[PDB]
This record gives sequence, structure tokens and C-alpha cells, in this order.
Amino acid sequence: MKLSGVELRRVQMPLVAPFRTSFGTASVRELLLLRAVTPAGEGWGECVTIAGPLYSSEYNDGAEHVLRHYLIPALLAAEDITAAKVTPLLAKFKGHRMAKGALEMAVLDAELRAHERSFAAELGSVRDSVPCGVSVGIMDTIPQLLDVVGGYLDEGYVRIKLKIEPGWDVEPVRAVRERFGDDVLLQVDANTAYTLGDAPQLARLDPFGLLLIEQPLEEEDVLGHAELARRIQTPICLDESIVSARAAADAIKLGAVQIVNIKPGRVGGYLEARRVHDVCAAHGIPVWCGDMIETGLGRAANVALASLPNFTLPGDTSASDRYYKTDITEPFVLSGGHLPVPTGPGLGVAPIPELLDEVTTAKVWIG
Amino acid sequence: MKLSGVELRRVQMPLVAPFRTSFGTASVRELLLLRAVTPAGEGWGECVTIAGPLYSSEYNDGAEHVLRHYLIPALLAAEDITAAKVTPLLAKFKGHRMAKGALEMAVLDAELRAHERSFAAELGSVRDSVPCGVSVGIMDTIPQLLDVVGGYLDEGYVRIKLKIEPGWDVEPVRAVRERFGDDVLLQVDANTAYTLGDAPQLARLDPFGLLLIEQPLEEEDVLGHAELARRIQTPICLDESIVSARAAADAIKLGAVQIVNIKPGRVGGYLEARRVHDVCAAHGIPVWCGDMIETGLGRAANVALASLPNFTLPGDTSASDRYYKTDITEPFVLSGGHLPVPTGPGLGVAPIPELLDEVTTAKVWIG
Amino acid sequence: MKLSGVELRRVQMPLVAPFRTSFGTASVRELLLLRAVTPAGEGWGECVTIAGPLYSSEYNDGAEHVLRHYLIPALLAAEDITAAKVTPLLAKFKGHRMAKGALEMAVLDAELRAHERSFAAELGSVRDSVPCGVSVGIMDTIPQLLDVVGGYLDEGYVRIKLKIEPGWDVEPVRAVRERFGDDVLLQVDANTAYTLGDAPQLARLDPFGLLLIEQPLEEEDVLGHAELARRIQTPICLDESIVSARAAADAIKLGAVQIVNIKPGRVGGYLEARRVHDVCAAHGIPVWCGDMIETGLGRAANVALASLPNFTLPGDTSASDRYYKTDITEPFVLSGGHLPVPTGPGLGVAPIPELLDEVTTAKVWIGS
Amino acid sequence: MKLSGVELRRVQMPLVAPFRTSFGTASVRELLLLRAVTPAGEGWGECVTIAGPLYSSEYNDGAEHVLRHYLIPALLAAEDITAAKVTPLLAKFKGHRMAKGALEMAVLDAELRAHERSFAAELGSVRDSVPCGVSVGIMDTIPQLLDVVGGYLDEGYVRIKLKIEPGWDVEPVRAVRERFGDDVLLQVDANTAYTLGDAPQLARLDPFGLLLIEQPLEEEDVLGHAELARRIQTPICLDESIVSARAAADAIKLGAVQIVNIKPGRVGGYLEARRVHDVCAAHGIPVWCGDMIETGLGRAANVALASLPNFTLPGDTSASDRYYKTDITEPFVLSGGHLPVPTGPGLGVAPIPELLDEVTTAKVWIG
Ligand SMILES: CC(=O)N[C@@H](Cc1ccccc1)C(=O)O
Ligand SMILES: CC(=O)N[C@@H](Cc1ccccc1)C(=O)O
Ligand SMILES: CC(=O)N[C@@H](Cc1ccccc1)C(=O)O
Ligand SMILES: CC(=O)N[C@@H](Cc1ccccc1)C(=O)O
Ligand SMILES: CC(=O)N[C@@H](Cc1ccccc1)C(=O)O
Ligand SMILES: CC(=O)N[C@@H](Cc1ccccc1)C(=O)O
Ligand SMILES: CC(=O)N[C@@H](Cc1ccccc1)C(=O)O
Ligand SMILES: CC(=O)N[C@@H](Cc1ccccc1)C(=O)O
Ligand SMILES: [Mg+2]
Ligand SMILES: [Mg+2]
Ligand SMILES: [Mg+2]
Ligand SMILES: [Mg+2]
Repeated sequence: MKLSGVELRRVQMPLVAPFRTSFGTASVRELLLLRAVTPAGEGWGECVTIAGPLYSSEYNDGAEHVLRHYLIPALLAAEDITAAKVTPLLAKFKGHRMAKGALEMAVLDAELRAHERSFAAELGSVRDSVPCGVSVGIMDTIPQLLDVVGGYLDEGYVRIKLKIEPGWDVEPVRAVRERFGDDVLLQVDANTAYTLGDAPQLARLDPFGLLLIEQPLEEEDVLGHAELARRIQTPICLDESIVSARAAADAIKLGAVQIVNIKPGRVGGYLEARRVHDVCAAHGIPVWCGDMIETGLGRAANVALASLPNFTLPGDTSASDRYYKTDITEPFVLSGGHLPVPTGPGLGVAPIPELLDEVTTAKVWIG
Repeated sequence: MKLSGVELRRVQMPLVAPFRTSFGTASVRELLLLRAVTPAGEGWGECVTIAGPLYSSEYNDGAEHVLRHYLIPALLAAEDITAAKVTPLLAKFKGHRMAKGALEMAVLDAELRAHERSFAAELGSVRDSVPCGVSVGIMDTIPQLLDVVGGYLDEGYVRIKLKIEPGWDVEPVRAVRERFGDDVLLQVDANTAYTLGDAPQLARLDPFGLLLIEQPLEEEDVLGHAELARRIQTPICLDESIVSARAAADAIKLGAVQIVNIKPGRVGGYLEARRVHDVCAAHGIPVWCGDMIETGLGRAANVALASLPNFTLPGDTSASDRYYKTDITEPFVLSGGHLPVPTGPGLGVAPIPELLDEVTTAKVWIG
Repeated sequence: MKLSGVELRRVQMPLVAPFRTSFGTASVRELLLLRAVTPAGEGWGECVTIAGPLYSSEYNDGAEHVLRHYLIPALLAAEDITAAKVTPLLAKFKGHRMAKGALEMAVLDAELRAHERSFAAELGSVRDSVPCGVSVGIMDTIPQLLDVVGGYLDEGYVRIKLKIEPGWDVEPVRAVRERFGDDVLLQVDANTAYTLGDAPQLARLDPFGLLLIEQPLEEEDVLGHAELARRIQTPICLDESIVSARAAADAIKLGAVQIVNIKPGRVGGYLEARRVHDVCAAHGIPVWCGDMIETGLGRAANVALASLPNFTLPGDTSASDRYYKTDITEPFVLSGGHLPVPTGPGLGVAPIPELLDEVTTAKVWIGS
Repeated sequence: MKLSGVELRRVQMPLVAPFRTSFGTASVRELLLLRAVTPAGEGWGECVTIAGPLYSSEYNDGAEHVLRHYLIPALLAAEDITAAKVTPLLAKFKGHRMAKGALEMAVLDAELRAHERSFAAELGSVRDSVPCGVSVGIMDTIPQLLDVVGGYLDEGYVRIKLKIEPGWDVEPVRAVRERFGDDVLLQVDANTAYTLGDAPQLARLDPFGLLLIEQPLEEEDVLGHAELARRIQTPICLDESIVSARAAADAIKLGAVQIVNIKPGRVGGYLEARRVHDVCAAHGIPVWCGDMIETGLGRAANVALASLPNFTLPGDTSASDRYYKTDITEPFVLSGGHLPVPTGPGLGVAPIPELLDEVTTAKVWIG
């Protein structure tokens, strides 16, 4: 595969409802899409960065910059190229995992389309559909939360994840437990908002039987998570900290984690994500698929990834309409709490050009 | 892919020279080959069992029996089949890894041929050729060893591995070191022939600067290998003990291993072998590709596997003519101490039917 | 003595009731018997393999094959043989523990009959009878389970062991506890059906005061069992994982086990079983005797084994009639919840030839 | 067996040469023999106590007393008796292991004679002869030591063990090494004579390549031995400390021992000794057979014991004439450095009544 060039698009899509997290609130999703062009044809990738460096150090303008002036040129200068070779070709560049991952996705989609092979087949899928949960944001009042939660249970979502932060943890959890009972699969996610000094407050979650607490402490504090685990009954899950398969292995060896959230972009691609899955499986650590409010492109890849054998807890890969009135691909629709795994070549979906154009803010060709 | 049936062949091929190991001597290679037939076309697999249970519990008649009456029927009874799905379809059968691996290889070869994709591309190859060492057997006299070794260094093999056993360890190593010097990459392999009580004898290998000692103790004695490592300077490498990715992770956590030999058949296939590679990479453990004196079918798959990024020590995948005057495939030929990675669809090689018939002792169709 | 030869028999015996486990269901027991012939006399051994490799990698056709073409010829080729020497003579062959154990049993039985000595005396028995529990399979409905359990408590079995699997764990246990109370000795056995990810489901068994959970995870996952132990209150017992005395020592050192199930065939014979017992005793680990639905030959040997001092929990060595209408030997009959330890030479029992012939499906002689 | 009674004999036998140890010197062996009488017939046992409590707390008069007033009556009062049941029948009496062991030996010899079975068969012998070393005492001068050692090497003993103590360690070892070379198997035995404060002195034995140092510290100081092992290169072997299989397991778990000396009387019998062997084997710890200057009765039982599979270092079971001009049984005679394993029923030997009467100093019947 000689790479001819890449099209970078900025896209802006309105959200059905504001999504609030410990780091801020969003009414819109701003993202980067990549169209890799080969002599064979096209492949699509999606960057999971957001507008500013509030979740991790990467952000949309930074990703666009590093892709345009370093990563894409390094691939255009090479002669062969395969999805596997992207990693060594870009290894000299430190970090920028979300950007590398987006690029690897587009290359992989082009490569697999050319062999008429699905993402699911390449990654090692063993099922045709996957059970889906939903991530629910911080709200202004308890009764507004109970409404939203009740709504998603009614749609048939099999698990609820609540965003939490200081001032919004024990009360929402108690309320959800009182209203909906102890059989609902329930977990929480802090996005780094606590310190080890807040252990006694997080220990107040012990009686509610949560599946897990996701990333209570900061990204770099792996040892702190192992300390925290000695003080609370709720199992620790890491997200922000798991930047690679090596990072997962390290965290596991140190007793810092019992369940891992896998997000392809965060780890530098679908291929590294597979390795994270394999490392966790080998240590008996369950994994589940995270979501970065992707369009249908990323959603299609994630649903494929989530059909691997060690994904044994429900993921955040919700139906398109949880986030968007109008997706840019044919949308994902919940059915019996599950999403179906795509079947065509590559991602098994492509942007509907009319819908994509409506939401494109900017476009540039790199050749 | 619906699987139509499988052809089981017994094959017997003479060896250029007797090959002696701590468990016995062979002048011939007896093996099983599989031809998986689909509507799409064919795929080939090779079983790495030997005639009796002297290296592991599996052996040729046992593999033929379990394939024929359990493994193959379970795949024929399934609706849709993929290489990835072979594992869960056969999971209810305990052990029989070499047999399962052979069957998975044939299915994978058929699947990939149909997508016009190489084993190298599927596994994640990052190089076009690989450096090759050679495994050298136990001999009757030191001077006969020095001859053979000198011969293989002359052909351009980049590393020597010596089979060892009680009564044939320190002397052969000292002799090779006195005659060829300290810069030759040199290692040893015991195939389980020692006990922890022999530590003082194995410590006598400390001054010769060996890369490793492969499987000094029995397959089940992982804790003993960790104990042995506290007593000798030579790094421990495991082979027989590494039956899966989980087994590699367990050995590594216990300090029982510093370098891992990967053999696809021993671990239940090329897809598990890839997971062993990934688990070892994530812990910083170098791997290298083993050899089971395969025909060109297995040799092609191994050379592909050995081109993955964490294979950072030379493998035992020697040229065809190290073992055979006449291979059943287009032979592998050493060139600058390297073998080239195959490029066509699937294995990138197939049996030359006239050569295969000369060496086939038996044949049966399962349908 | 020189071994003259060995007779291999395939035997099929119907079960009184279907027996369901996490790995399948059986209405019949298919097994291998061995008759070792020496100048001194005959001895009997029993292989505990089943028809396919669903419990371990070994199975009946595989055991027959490896016995016939490797194990038995290696013993015929030797000069002098004792039960103890069987292990080194067969050491070059990797695995095949059940097959080796069957052959050792037959050689030992012949050796001990010639010295007019019981299995019990050879192994180090300290009691004349042993308390017996029962292993109860998975059923289609909770009320059918309660009926069967109630029946076995009525016969005087001192302990109940329930087979479990995903979808059949917390409910059957709760039901048995509700119907029969908290004083019944109760345990469960998964035969490898769970993963470490199922720890929260297995932790739901915490309030029911089980003695143990046997082999919740796969055979090779010893470190995982140590991890599981830190997450559940029910003590872990290993079965499939304990393939030798070295394996038991390793599991114990890693905190992966608190109680060990000993099955002689699984460990490569009665002599290795004794060593497992002794290693466990030295580390303070209780053991108990497992059952593989053996005929009266294996049952006799197991009852003997179970009379050793560190067998301090009731075993699965149930009475013959729990499994079989007609045993091929003098049957074992429960009495005050106990089975008596056999007293004659060797096993202390032998097949009744007419009963054995009714049930024999194939027979072959292997000699030098 | 109902036990009818036991005959206790005191015996005194002169030694060919004085035997000096860190705890004293002996020119004579004073011991207890037991003759257990059943309806079936007789069996013999031997107590390995010495005259005073200088090696352990047990001694001849103490053993005679405890046997006569506690142990033997407890067995006479029992209804059925087997060698295995001795242990539970005597369990209420604390300690007195050498005494219990002597009684168990006699009962076992009677039981096995009645079944026409050898000690070797009962214990699990896998060889017909065993290699033998010799234990050499402390001497007044270095040149006298070199003579005695040279003599025993000339007879074909395969290993030398030197008794040592403060003032007699480094010099004798150096001298033996300078005279006879580095290939002689050489070890030392301190019988508890050092403290952890003498570690720098014991570290001066590092360069002489000793197989082991036996019981450098006191019986109770198991943790101290583990400390000492961190400070010297010579492997630690325990003798006095290994009072049971449980003790061996404890010592091994604490890193206090690499090699174990088994003495049946010290551990409370041949049946516990077999358990010590099995425990050590399971942990990969080599064992070897000790000697307490027994008569041919004990010697016969020890040679049988030493033929078990994990006895992988030569024992102290020397030929009868190393200690005695005239043994009370048919004597053990070295042959190619080996002693042959007895073959008859029970011990395979019995006292020659005229020789026994010559050396009997006292006799009593307990009935
Ligand atoms: C899509 C986007 O970049 N929004 C916000 C922050 C944000 C994103 C996603 C969820 C919550 C807040 C920003 O950084 O300005
Ligand atoms: C569904 C969700 O909460 N996704 C992110 C939050 C997030 C949304 C959008 C962009 C970045 C982060 C997480 O799992 O933390
Ligand atoms: C042809 C063959 O498999 N021979 C040996 C095995 C063997 C293979 C390779 C090297 C040495 C021995 C046997 O007796 O089973
Ligand atoms: C090339 C070689 O030495 N292979 C095996 C030994 C072996 C050869 C042939 C068949 C089976 C095993 C090893 O790596 O240990
Ligand atoms: C007789 C036999 O081995 N039957 C089952 C297995 C089985 C044995 C014991 C209990 C349940 C199932 C089979 O392999 O099909
Ligand atoms: C009585 C019983 O449950 N035995 C086996 C199951 C089993 C029965 C028969 C043959 C093989 C396995 C166990 O404890 O796992
Ligand atoms: C004869 C005797 O038991 N003498 C010494 C001990 C002894 C035995 C063996 C070797 C040295 C001293 C004593 O107890 O005083
Ligand atoms: C032969 C020898 O050195 N035996 C004892 C010493 C000893 C001899 C005789 C009686 C008691 C102890 C030991 O190994 O420590
Ligand atoms: Mg998070
Ligand atoms: Mg090897
Ligand atoms: Mg079980
Ligand atoms: Mg001593």
C-alpha cells in the first residue's frame, strides 16, 4: 500500500443533551476525521481528542498539527506500509497516541477494505453482537438524574455508569440504588477528580455494591491507586492511566487495577488495543470497551473491538441516538440491549457524504 | 467459511543427519499434515508432534486420533467458522494443543488465501527477513561437535544452540568456546534433563557467557526455575513450560524466566503464539522463534511469526537443507544469515504434489 | 518379579441415574480395567479416564493406546519390577498420569497379594472405617435437587457436594440451605467452569457457610486461584490442578489452596497419592478423597487411601449403589454414614468373573 | 499383631578408633536394642540415643525409662497394632522421638517379616545398592587427619565428611584440599558448635568448594540458619533441626536449608523418615542418609532407606568395619564404594546370638 495522501476534516456535531463530566460540560462534539487515500481506495479514521487539554494533554488543534507536520509526512515518505508498520514508522515521535491511533485506523480501514475483510475479523471477534451500557453525566439535581437513568433503563441499556466528582458521589449513588434497586449493574467514573486523601469519602460507596470506580486519581498516580485499593471495597478500574499494553501490565503487577477500560485512541490505536486486551486476559483481568462520543466510524470499530473474548463487562458503546439526532453513517440502534457487530469490509460503514458535509467545519489535503 | 472436510496425511521424511536430544535420537521426521477444504479453496496445516510422548504428552497417533474423532467433527458441525472461532469451538476439549494448533493453521491458511492476505500481514510482521541460528544435537565425541559447529558457522548461521544433558554440558561448551571464541552467540538446551539438585553443575556454565539455558528442569516446575535463577548466572529460557499466554505471564510474574522460546504448535496455534509475543513484549521479555524440524509449510509460518517486533534474538528457523535433502515445498535458503519472509497469500507456499506423494505413508478424508 | 503381561478390558456399566457436571452428562460409565499377570499372581487396576477429553486431556481410547504401545512394553522390557520402580521405568513418557496410575495399581495389587498384605496396610491406614459424603449433579429444576438431596441425607451421607456452573450456583445453594438448614455439611464443585471475572458471583456464596469450593477456575490457573481467594470467603479446594505432590507444594506456597482433593488416578497412582497426603499434612492442609465413579476395585483402593490420618474431611467415596445397581465386586454398603476399610490381601476385593464378563465390551492380551 | 511384649537390651560395643565430634569423644558405642515379640514372631529395633544428652535431649537411660513405663505399656494395652498405628497410639507423649522410633522399627520389622516383605520394598526402594561416604572425626593434628582420610579414600569411600568446631575448621579443610585435590567430594559438620557471630569464620570456607556445611548453629535456630545462608557460599544442611516432616517443610519455606540429612531415629522412625524424604522431594531439596554409628540392625534399615529416589548425595552409612571389628549381624562390606541393599524379609538381617550375648550388659522383659 503506497499512501497517496490524507484528508483532515474538522467536524462539529450537536449533542442531544449536555454531557457533564468532572472536567467540564459539552453541548457539541468537535472532532478530527481522516480520509486516507491509496491507489486501491479510501479508508476512514477518527481522532478522539476534544477541544482543549482537559481529559489528557492532547487536543484537536494539537492533533491536527502533529498529524500534518510529523505523522502523515513520515508515512508518505515510506515505501511499503501496512497498519502494523505504522507503529515503528512513527515510534521516534513521543506520545501523541490519539493522533497516531486515528491515523492507524484510517490505514487499517483502507488495508482491510482492499482484502475485503472486516475489522471484526482482523481483531479476532467471537460474537455477532455485544451488550451495551450507557454513561450518564453529572446533573444539577438528584430528581433530574433519576429521570434520565430511568429513561435509559427503559430503552434496555444493561448497565449504568455515573460520572462523579467531589460534591456528587454518595448522594446520586444512594438515590439510584433506592429508586431502582440492587440488581441494576451500576458503576462510577471520576475522570481523575479525587486524591488519596479522599479515600474516606470514596469508602462511603462501599455499601452500594458498585461494579467498579473508574480512574478516581490522576493519570500518573498508579501507586496511589494500589494504595487506594487497600482502603475501599469498590474495585478500581483505570482509564486515563492505561496508555499502552506495557502500562496495563505495570498497573496489574503493582495491584493498582482489577478491571481495565480499553479506549483505542487513548492507547494509540486498534492494534495496541488488541494487545491490551490480550495482556489483561493473560492475567485474568476483565476488560470493557470505552467510548469517547465517537461518530459511527469510531462506534463501528469499537463494537467490533468489544466482540473480542475478554470483553466480559458491558461497554460504553451506546446507540448513536444516545448522543446524536443525526449520525454521519447509518446509525447504530439498540436491540435487546445489544448492538450488532458490522459485517462488510473494513469498518463496515462509511460516511453518508451529504450528512458529513452539513457538519464539516474545515478540510485540508496533505499529499 | 463452512468447512467441507479435512484430509489427514502421515508423512515420513529422512533427515540429512541424526538429531540427538536429551530425550532420544531421530534419523527421520514423522509428522501429520492437514488439508482443510472449503467452498473457497484449500489450506494447509502441520502438526509438530513426534512419534512418541518424549518431548510432551502429545504424539502422532494421539494427535491423529483426537483430530479425527473430536476436533475436526466439532468444526464440521459448526455453521460459520473463522480461525478466531476455532478456539471457542474446541475449548471444551482439554489440552491437545499441538493438534488444535495444526487445525487452526489449516483453517487460517484457507481464510487468508481467500482474502489474498499473507500470514505475515495477519500476524503483524515489521521486517522482510529474519536472522537464523541453528540447533545442534548431542554427539558422540567433542571433535565431531567442533566439526559440525564449524560447518554451520561457515554457512553463515548467526547463533549456535547446543543440546545438553548430564555428562554432556560443561565439556562441549568449553570446547566450542576454546575453538571459536567468545564472540559467537552461544546458548544451550536441556529439554528438561536436570533437577534443582544439579544447580552446582549448571553453575559451572557461568564463565562461558551463554545467552541462555533453555528448559533445564521439568515442564511443570516453574517455581524450581525461579529458584534455579537465584543460583546461576546464565539466564533462564523456558520452552516446554510455556503452553499459553497465561502460562508466560505466570512464569514472568514468578521470576522463572528472562527469555521465552515461542513454538506455535506447543501453545495451540499461531494466534495464541501472537498473544504470547504480545504478553512477553509488555513485560520487557525478549522472545525468539523455535523450530520443531517442520517441513516448508510450518517453516513458512514460523518465519512469518519470527518477523514480529519483539523477536529480538535469532530463532531456530534454519534453512530447509539443515534437516532435509528435499523439502516438500520450495526450500528455504539461507542468505547473509537470514531467511526471507514469504509474500503470497496465506502461508505463501504449498506442497509440490509429486514431492509430497513420495513421502506420504497414509491418507484419510474426514467429511 | 518379571511382569508376564497385562490384560486390557473395556467395560461399560449403566448408572442408576444420570450424572451431570459442568462438562457434560453421563448415563453410563465407560472404563479400562487392567489385569497384571506375574509369576507370583494377578493384580487388578482401574483407569479413571472417561470417553472424551472433557475433564482432563486423557481419555479411554488414548489411555488404551498409550498403555498398549508405550507403558506396558516398557515394563515388560525391564529385568526386575516393583510398584515403586514403575515410576522411574515410565518417567521418560510425559504425562499420561491416569494411564500410569492404573498400571501401577495393578502391579501393586499383584505385589501385595503375594505378600498377603492389604492396600490399607501398605498406605498407612489408621482407622477401620471412613465417613462418606456424596456428590450430587446438576439437575433441571430446584425441586428435583431438593428431592435427591433429601434422599441422600435419609440414607445417612454425612456431607453434600453440589456440582455447579454459571446459571446454577447461588440458587441451588440457597434452596438447599432454606430446606435443610445450616448444620448440613455442604460444599460445591465447578470443574473449572468459572473465571476470575466471575469473582463477584462466587462471592454471593459467602453467606451460605460452605466448607469449600472445588476447582472454580481452569487447571493451569494456580495464580488465579490465589487471587480468587483474596476476594471470596469460601475456602478454595483444588482438584484438576493437583497433578503431583510437587504441584500441591507449589499451590500451597502460592496461597492458591486451603484444602486438597486427592484422586489417585489424576496424580499418577496410589503411591503418589500417599505423597500428596504427606506433603499436605506437613503444611497443615487438610485433604479428602475424591471419586471418579469407579467400580468396586477403585472404590476399595480409595476407601483404604481415605483411612490415612490427614483425611480429615469426608470424601466422595459413596456406596456402590449410589452409582450402580450391580457392582462387579462385593458391593460397598453405607452403614452409619461410613464405609468399612477392606481387610484381605491387596485391594481386598476382586471381580466376580460372571458379572465382569456381562459388562466387558472388549479384551486384549499384551505380552513380550 | 497383638503385641505380647518387648525385650530391652543394653549393649556396649568397642569402636575401632576414638570418634570425636564438637560435643565429645567416644571409644565405645552404648545403645538400646528392642526385641518385639508377637504370636507371629519377632522383630528388632535399635535406639540411636547415646549415654548423655549432648547431641539432643534424649539419652540411653531416659529412653529406657520412657519406653518401659509409657511407650511399651501403651502398645501392650492396644487391641490391634500396626507400624502405622504406633504414632497415634503414642501421640499423647510429647517428644521422645528416638525412643518412639526404636519401638516403631521393631514393630515394623515384626510386621514385615510376617508378610515376607523387606524394609526396602516397604519404603519404596528404586536401587539395589547405594554409594557410601564416611564421617571423619576431629583429630589432634593435621597429619593424623590426612592419614585417616587417605586411608578411607583408598578403601573406595566416595565422599569425605569432616567434623569441625571453633579452632578446627579452615585448617583441616585447606590441608585436605592441598593433599587430595579439588575433585574429592568434601563436606563439613559442626553439630551446632557455631553462632551467627561466627559467620566471617565460616565464610573463610567459601573457596574450598564444599558440598555443604551441616548444622552450623543450634537446633532451635532455624531463622539464624536462613540468615547465615545469606552470608556464606557453602550450602546449608540441617540435621539436629529436622525433627519431622513438618520441621523440614518449615525450614525450607524459611530459606534455612538447601540439603537435608535424614536420620530415622531423630525424626521418630523409618515411616516419618519416608515422609521427610517425600516432603523434601516435592520442594526440590536433595536428601542424604545419616548414621548414628548403629549396629548392623540400624545399618540395614538405613541402607534400605538410602535407596529411595531423592537420596541423591552419598550417605554416612559406612561399612560395619569403619566402626566395629565385630558387628552383631553379618557385617556390611564396602564394594566399589557401595553397600548392597538387604533382600530378605524385614531388616534382612538379625543378631547372631553368641555375638550379641558377648556385648549385652543388661536385659529386661516387659510383658
Ligand atoms: C467537544 C469539546 O471539545 N468540548 C469541551 C470540553 C468537554 C468535552 C467532552 C465532555 C465534556 C467537556 C472543550 O474542551 O471545550
Ligand atoms: C462515555 C464517556 O464518559 N466517555 C469518556 C468521557 C469523555 C467523553 C468525551 C470525550 C472525552 C472523554 C470516559 O469514558 O471517561
Ligand atoms: C521419528 C521420531 O519421532 N523419533 C523419536 C522422537 C524424536 C524426535 C526428534 C528428536 C529425537 C527423537 C521417537 O522414538 O518417538
Ligand atoms: C530444533 C530443536 O531443537 N527443537 C526442539 C527439540 C525438538 C526437535 C524435534 C521435534 C521436537 C522437539 C527444541 O527447541 O527444544
Ligand atoms: C461415559 C463417558 O465418559 N461419558 C461422557 C462424559 C461424562 C463422564 C462423566 C460424567 C459426565 C460426563 C462423554 O465423554 O461423552
Ligand atoms: C463424584 C465426582 O463428582 N467426581 C468428579 C467428576 C467426575 C466424575 C467421573 C469422571 C470424571 C470426573 C469430580 O469430583 O470432579
Ligand atoms: C558412649 C557415649 O555415649 N559417649 C558420649 C557421647 C558420644 C557419642 C558419640 C560420639 C561422641 C560422644 C557421652 O554421652 O558422654
Ligand atoms: C556419623 C556421624 O557423624 N553421626 C552424627 C554424630 C553422632 C554419632 C553417633 C551418635 C550420635 C551422633 C552426625 O551426623 O551428626
Ligand atoms: Mg475515566
Ligand atoms: Mg527446549
Ligand atoms: Mg472436582
Ligand atoms: Mg550433624
